[PDB]
Amino acid sequence: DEDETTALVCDNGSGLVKAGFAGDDAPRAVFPSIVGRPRHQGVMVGMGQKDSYVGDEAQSKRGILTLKYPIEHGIITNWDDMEKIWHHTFYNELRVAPEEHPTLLTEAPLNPKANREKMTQIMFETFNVPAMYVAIQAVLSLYASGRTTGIVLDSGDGVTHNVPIYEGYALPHAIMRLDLAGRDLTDYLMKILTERGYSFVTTAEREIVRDIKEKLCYVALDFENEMATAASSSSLEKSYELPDGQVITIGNERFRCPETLFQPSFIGMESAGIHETTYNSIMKCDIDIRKDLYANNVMSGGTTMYPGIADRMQKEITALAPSTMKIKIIAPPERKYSVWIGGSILASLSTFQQMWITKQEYDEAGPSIVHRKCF
Amino acid sequence: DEDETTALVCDNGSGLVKAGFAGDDAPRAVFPSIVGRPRHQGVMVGMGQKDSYVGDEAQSKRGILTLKYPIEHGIITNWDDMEKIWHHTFYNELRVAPEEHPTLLTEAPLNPKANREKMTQIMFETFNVPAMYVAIQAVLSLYASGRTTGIVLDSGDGVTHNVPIYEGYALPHAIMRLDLAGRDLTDYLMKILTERGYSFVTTAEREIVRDIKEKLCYVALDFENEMATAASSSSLEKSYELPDGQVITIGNERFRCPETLFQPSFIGMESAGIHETTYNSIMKCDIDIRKDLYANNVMSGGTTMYPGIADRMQKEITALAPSTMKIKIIAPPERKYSVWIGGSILASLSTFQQMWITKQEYDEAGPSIVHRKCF
Amino acid sequence: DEDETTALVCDNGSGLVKAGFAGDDAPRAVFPSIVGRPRHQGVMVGMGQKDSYVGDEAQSKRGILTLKYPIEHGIITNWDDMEKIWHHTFYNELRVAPEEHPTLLTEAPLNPKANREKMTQIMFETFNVPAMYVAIQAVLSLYASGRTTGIVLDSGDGVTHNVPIYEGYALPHAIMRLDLAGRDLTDYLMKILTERGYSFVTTAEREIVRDIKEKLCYVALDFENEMATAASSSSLEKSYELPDGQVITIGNERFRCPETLFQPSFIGMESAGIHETTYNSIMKCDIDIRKDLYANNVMSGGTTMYPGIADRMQKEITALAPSTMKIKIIAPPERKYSVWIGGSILASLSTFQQMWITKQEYDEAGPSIVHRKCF
Ligand SMILES: Nc1ncnc2c1ncn2[C@@H]1O[C@H](COP(=O)(O)OP(=O)(O)O)[C@@H](O)[C@H]1O
Ligand SMILES: Nc1ncnc2c1ncn2[C@@H]1O[C@H](COP(=O)(O)OP(=O)(O)O)[C@@H](O)[C@H]1O
Ligand SMILES: Nc1ncnc2c1ncn2[C@@H]1O[C@H](COP(=O)(O)OP(=O)(O)O)[C@@H](O)[C@H]1O
Ligand SMILES: [Ca+2]
Ligand SMILES: [Ca+2]
Ligand SMILES: [Ca+2]
Repeated sequence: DEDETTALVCDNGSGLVKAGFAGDDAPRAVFPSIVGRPRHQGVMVGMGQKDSYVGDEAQSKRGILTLKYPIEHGIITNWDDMEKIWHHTFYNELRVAPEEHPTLLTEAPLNPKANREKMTQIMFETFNVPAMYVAIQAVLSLYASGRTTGIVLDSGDGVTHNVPIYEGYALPHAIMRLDLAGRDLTDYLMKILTERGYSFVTTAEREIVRDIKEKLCYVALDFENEMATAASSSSLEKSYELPDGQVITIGNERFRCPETLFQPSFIGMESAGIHETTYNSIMKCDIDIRKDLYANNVMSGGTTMYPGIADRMQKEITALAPSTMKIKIIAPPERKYSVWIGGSILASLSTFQQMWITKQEYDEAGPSIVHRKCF
Repeated sequence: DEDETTALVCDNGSGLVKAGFAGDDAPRAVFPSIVGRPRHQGVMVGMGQKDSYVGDEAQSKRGILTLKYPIEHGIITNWDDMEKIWHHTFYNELRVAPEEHPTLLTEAPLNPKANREKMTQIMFETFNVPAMYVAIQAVLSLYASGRTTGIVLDSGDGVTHNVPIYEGYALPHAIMRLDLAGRDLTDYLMKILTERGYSFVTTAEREIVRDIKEKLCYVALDFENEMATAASSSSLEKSYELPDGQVITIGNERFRCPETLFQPSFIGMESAGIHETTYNSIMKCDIDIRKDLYANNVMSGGTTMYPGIADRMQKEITALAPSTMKIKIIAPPERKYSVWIGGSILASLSTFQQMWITKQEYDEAGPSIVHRKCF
Repeated sequence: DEDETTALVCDNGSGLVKAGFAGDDAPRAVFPSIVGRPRHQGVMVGMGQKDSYVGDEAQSKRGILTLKYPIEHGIITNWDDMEKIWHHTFYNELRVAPEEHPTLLTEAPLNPKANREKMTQIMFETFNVPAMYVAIQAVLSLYASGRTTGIVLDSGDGVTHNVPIYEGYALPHAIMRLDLAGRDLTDYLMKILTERGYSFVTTAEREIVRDIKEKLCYVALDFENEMATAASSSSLEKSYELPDGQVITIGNERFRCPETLFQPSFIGMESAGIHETTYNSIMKCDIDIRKDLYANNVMSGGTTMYPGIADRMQKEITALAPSTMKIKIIAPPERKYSVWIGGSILASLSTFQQMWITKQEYDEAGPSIVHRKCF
């Protein structure tokens, strides 16, 4: 752009599309990745602007809408709403043409084989797009922290991934992938809320469950001890008067939903927490590579934001690991935009030009350019 | 007697007071759950009978009273109502004391936690009943249908709940509690009858709504087919009469009220159907578990008592039935009384007694011991 | 038993306990060597029979169960479920008392020093058992095929062992032992399945991965050539509609998991296939002993069952071996019960009574009887 080549850097996901230009710090154009349709039909003369209320416009005027949620855990329910989702990004906020610039996205790691080629086709075959890459989340983060080796657990909304990384990259014997992440701890709140009285069952009230959660829940440090502390009215109970009008006293539900990360006994599955799936990934490596993965455990995404979390793992993760060390969680101050900032560097560094899919390469290769260049 | 002490059995959520002994066949009190409170008073030299009335005189001598639903969405509204009813119906209608004979109550499946406690309080603290169970409705219909494996969809007037029992019970992921039942059809009927003739507002016509709801309304053959036929008011429309002097013809809105159980299309807000909640129970179980669940779909409760249901669950559940196993319903003939028959059977057993709550499994133990005998 | 002494013969393993009496052809009492516990909790009144659902009863009613898997690669995860495993075998199927007869197991070769004693103690110190041996797998097979010399590669479920045998027995310089066997092929399938979409992550679905795999996967004859043949829909793709409901089109995964035996590039190790570890064992011998090992390569276990396998090695194993010969794989028609049939002969031949551990010999020697008689 202007004197230089430049580009756009993007982290999508299940929850938030976070768009920017390139060489930026952190995001500029950010919206939730959903389309919303009029559910509350009667008729119209005056109408609240839209056909498809999108992202930001959508999450704002919730109460006419069935929010059609797309990328639930990396898998998109049906693709059709997505092309409208990205029709926001470029031309509405950024005012660029995707037909001009390079586009960095993220691989939401272990998104299926065909979704690589389906996404590149939206861009190269439908919307032109001059070059693109889609960078595999958790490892970007590492470098922006100033780490080489470590075990990175990176989870925003959709999927939970423990990634052992070193001076060289990881491979699909060791690394793991669970459902039970940041949006599951959003949705999981309502399965519990029943025992006080409330279930925000339906679609606008669903988005309120996300919203209530993120602002004032916390993680239990040791749940079992804090369960008697549920008799202490002051630490727990606090008043969410909904600005529409209903008071959710979120009491125990504040930490009982966040515990589910470490405790899957609660939902009903044999997953161990992210503490134990961290051992699971670190053990199935070579024998020598380990020492330094223990020296720095990188913790990132919209999952690792909640109050009381790094501390937790600093107890937990000693119990059934190797013993001989300085074990140390490295969560950055803002640790959620891990993906984004680590990607920003790659998009700015003109040394990245060894790697990416350029316009013509797609037509030369066919749709299986993406697994001709990458994997 | 024999195995048990011999309790009273009461299914009495939002809809009807069904009460009798353990050992009785069909229940002996059978009238609505309605709490009568006099509004049309004026002055009196002598007034007709009670303070709080139950469905005895409140269905007979309607329009002087307010005909209050004591329970809405499975949850008990206030403590004039059921506090009186669960001594009254045993004292007056049956003629034994609950101080003498123990009490089996219905739990409208998954009320709040302290409602287990408070329904126990009515027995233990208020009257001093020597033992009781506030028991989860679908579990009664289950053992009336005699088995281990069954996906039990029990729809009362109060709530609907989908319980997948296998060769072992449901873990806390598999189940579904559903805010769509016969009470929603009560509020729905007074909503819809407007466009045909009859706008309904108060508690008096809320009883007349029940009267139309349970016998002239039904679920259609298919919605689309009976709707396409619905220019034919001669074929479709027939009268109920308000038993007093007012003719009520309904025909299209025969089905377009309980058809809400299959399609949420009618409502306003998206309370999901018996169809979707069958899937959200059957699918949310283990991966090797559905074969004999699909072969044993138990359809029960007050609100499933129609035609358009055992037949239609053989039809519509085929949409997400994969190529191997097929749908096979278990609908009892009287499936409103399957709850009651199951209660009579269960309250005749020592296994159910030891599972329930004794009067001194409370004071000394700590009252949420109720919520820790059952759930 | 009856007129004679007789005994029970018994291959165990990682996957299947295969029990019989003695002088039998092949097995009688056969079950998978696992204990299952109720993971799907809820409550009970009706219950699906068991505390510990075991082996056969376990693998049948999967969906309530956490299957607690014991002997993963010869090493048992914790022993406690094992004594219930063998409390099937004798009394439940066979009817016999282990307190009466001789017992012939297998050494799962290179099962650790103490596991020899620990196993004999379960039987001699806990369960009496009048005589026992535990025969070292791969060499039993040889004789039942009517071979003396050959290189035997036996692997069933747990471990992979290349065993050079001659007119006299092998020793621990030459013989080798890998992990990467029949059950690792089983489990490996899910760490690939992700590309298409599926990952049967959890415990009942884990057992389904074993089950799917064995019935319709195949081995690639030369994988690299067959990778273009992945475009041919008919040879590959085939419909596993799960009898619970979910279609696994196992396409490429059919052969890409079986290739891992020859190709460890695909998990992520250095291990050359069982082709090359065959050279590895055959080279580190004396100089003369070789000629005849090449004349008959014996190939056995639950590993060597899969369609296209002996043929494979008949290409492969010429490339980096000695050149001057009639090289020849001898896989028997049924080649999996190698261990069992070769053991059956030894149990029947009363000339075996120069070798075993008899009841009293244990108490005379202490727990180290097993290394006082054997190794
Ligand atoms: N201030 C905040 N504190 C905690 N969580 C937050 C905050 N703001 C947003 N979130 C959470 O971040 C999540 C969205 O993560 P997302 O960035 O979409 O991850 P991804 O892009 O990788 O899918 C949601 O669960 C949301 O509630
Ligand atoms: N033949 C029938 N078909 C459908 N509904 C019926 C029929 N007979 C009675 N009902 C209705 O069944 C409901 C009673 O169910 P009930 O078990 O009392 O509710 P709850 O489960 O809340 O206790 C009422 O709405 C009643 O009018
Ligand atoms: N018909 C079959 N064809 C192929 N493999 C089979 C068949 N039946 C069972 N298996 C496989 O045999 C293996 C079990 O081997 P096992 O007999 O337990 O060896 P071991 O006793 O020495 O541990 C499993 O991988 C299972 O899938
Ligand atoms: Ca992201
Ligand atoms: Ca009821
Ligand atoms: Ca074996």
